Amino acid sequence: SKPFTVPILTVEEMTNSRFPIPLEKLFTGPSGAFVVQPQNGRCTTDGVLLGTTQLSPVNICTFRGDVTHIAGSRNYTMNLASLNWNNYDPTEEIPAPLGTPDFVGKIQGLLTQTTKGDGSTRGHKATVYTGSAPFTPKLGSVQFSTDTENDFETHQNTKFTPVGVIQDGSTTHRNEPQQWVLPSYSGRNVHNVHLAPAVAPTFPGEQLLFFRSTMPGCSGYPNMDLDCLLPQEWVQHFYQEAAPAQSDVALLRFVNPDTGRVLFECKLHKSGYVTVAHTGQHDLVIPPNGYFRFDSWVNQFYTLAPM
Amino acid sequence: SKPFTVPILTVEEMTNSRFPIPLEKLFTGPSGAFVVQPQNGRCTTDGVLLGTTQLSPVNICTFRGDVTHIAGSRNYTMNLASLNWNNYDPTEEIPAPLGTPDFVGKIQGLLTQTTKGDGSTRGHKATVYTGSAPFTPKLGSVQFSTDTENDFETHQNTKFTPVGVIQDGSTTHRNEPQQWVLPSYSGRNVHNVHLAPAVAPTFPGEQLLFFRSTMPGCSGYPNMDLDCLLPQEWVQHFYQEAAPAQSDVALLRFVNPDTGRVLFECKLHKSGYVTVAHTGQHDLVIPPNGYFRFDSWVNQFYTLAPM
Ligand SMILES: CC(=O)N[C@H]1[C@@H](O[C@H]2[C@@H](O)[C@@H](CO)O[C@H](O)[C@@H]2O[C@@H]2O[C@@H](C)[C@@H](O)[C@@H](O)[C@@H]2O)O[C@H](CO)[C@H](O)[C@@H]1O
Ligand SMILES: CC(=O)N[C@H]1[C@@H](O[C@H]2[C@@H](O)[C@@H](CO)O[C@H](O)[C@@H]2O[C@@H]2O[C@@H](C)[C@@H](O)[C@@H](O)[C@@H]2O)O[C@H](CO)[C@H](O)[C@@H]1O
Repeated sequence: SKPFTVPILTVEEMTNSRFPIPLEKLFTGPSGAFVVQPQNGRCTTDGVLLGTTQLSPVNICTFRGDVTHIAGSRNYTMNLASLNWNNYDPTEEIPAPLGTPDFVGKIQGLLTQTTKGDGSTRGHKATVYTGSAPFTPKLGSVQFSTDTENDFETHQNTKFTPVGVIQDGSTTHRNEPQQWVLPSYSGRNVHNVHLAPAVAPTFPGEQLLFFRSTMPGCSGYPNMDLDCLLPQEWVQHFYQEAAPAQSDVALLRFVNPDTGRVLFECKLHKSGYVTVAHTGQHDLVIPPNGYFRFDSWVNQFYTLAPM
Repeated sequence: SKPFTVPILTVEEMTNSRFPIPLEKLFTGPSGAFVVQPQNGRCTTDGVLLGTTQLSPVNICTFRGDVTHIAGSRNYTMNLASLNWNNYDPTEEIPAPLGTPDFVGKIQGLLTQTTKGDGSTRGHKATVYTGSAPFTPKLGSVQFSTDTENDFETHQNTKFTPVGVIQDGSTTHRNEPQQWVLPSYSGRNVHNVHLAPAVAPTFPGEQLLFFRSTMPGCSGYPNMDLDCLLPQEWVQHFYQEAAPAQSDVALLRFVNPDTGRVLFECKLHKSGYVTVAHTGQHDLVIPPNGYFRFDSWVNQFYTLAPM
């Protein structure tokens, strides 16, 4: 079998696979109070994309299409198009368009538009509430709240570029976004389909290891923590390499090339997530040049040295 | 020598190295009316980053620091920090902080901020004019025009996330941005330093081959074309692989795995740019699964089959 590898990029050189921001740190914690089932940043070690995962680090939480104004408001409905501006196909066997947000929250950014005829352009602050009834990306429609009642034109290509998240400051602080709560991609009382599975540690004394970023906050008191299971660069790497998994777990060592010593070891499960031997919440302290290295194929219940 | 390779990702699976948006197409044209000296997306084939190039696809045209309000306006001065929020060091031998915009234009996005004490947040539309006298990123300072006169706090971490570009619609359409005009990183009448060199075809009948995207337009009639010399994924790949160049030019073939036939060939110069045998402006038509493949090391003046 073709030898398996992970990139040698450091954590801070890599990108969150769930929102277009750099990775900041590694974090581990118990995950019993939630279901860890993100749909972006999902890929097997042999390169099979899962859920709503696609390859672009900058086509995550974006939308494209044309918009229609909702009378008596600053709200616009976007009829979704594909990345190359073609009609959206709701019958593809995916949960929602690839790159669709995979958490319930209020994502703020800019809605921009070009008029084809003369190249005139416009841009307005906009928010999408992924927990709202009109959030139906699998059906081909989402709604944005904006700062205009009349500037956007119909039947002109329109893009949403995400920036960060908001919260209602008159309610309990940090109560949203909820990063581990999937939206209902087809709206209220319709089940999600074609999902990447939930993940959890399976061996005693282990926890998931998360690749963590802090989303920009744009209003209120949001929970800005965002954990992904794989860096976007790992998704791109496995997709290209397509090296076969020789067991259920790739043992990785995290090495400091400065001192030449292994800092810790972890399990990269072939379905695309990482666990470590630790109990409790912990922000890992790592050197800037630290990187992960594949060392060997082991079994699911291999006993790791404590992190 | 370690074998040289380029990624097998397709054009549409890759990212512009000069602005955080996907690649759309390949473009070639004559470049005599301009100096092609971009500072982002610059890397040798053996993995040496040049100019202001860094590794993150989502740390391009971003800024971070703290802000001070300019009385009697909606303008804020940002005192720049590093990616990990440390003091900026102007003595590093680079043209400007890595990821600094490398063109003269008006870049619009959102300026966001978190108050450390309570986690309160705020976000406002903001524009940076990279041709303006206060655009002095190499000195550690840039100015933003915003939509607020009082909401941003002092001595709190503040981020700018870029979205697109604007133009003054009362002046000649598409006269800005000017993608091939470098800002003056230390301001008026101070020479830029430590630049990646300008590039140009050197063999008769050749033109640069550009990796092209369309920036979102946020107001007016901007020129939204943006050409990079290398995809960001190629920068990341060469940085990791560090395969030695065995001649001045890596001959690449662009292959359609569908039909099994080579579509065209091109030269990847070891200093990190591509040329093709063509005269005239041309949007290349390529199949979605088309990709580049390294075939052999050749000399600078190797004669390519016409594109
Ligand atoms: C759209 C607008 O006019 N924004 C103002 C407004 O912003 C408020 C407002 O949107 C309320 C709505 O419930 O939500 C927040 O209170 C928001 O303020 C934002 O969040 C608070 C916690 C602070 O961090 C604040 O600085 C931030 O802007 O009023 C505020 C001033 O209170 C600003 O004037 C916005 O521009
Ligand atoms: C900030 C604001 O109030 N924006 C309005 C305004 O926007 C104008 C204005 O900013 C002028 C300043 O010289 O620049 C443009 O004209 C801009 O309009 C934008 O560009 C034109 C070419 C159109 O594409 C327009 O749709 C776009 O918004 O007025 C416009 C209406 O003319 C909107 O009301 C903005 O919200």
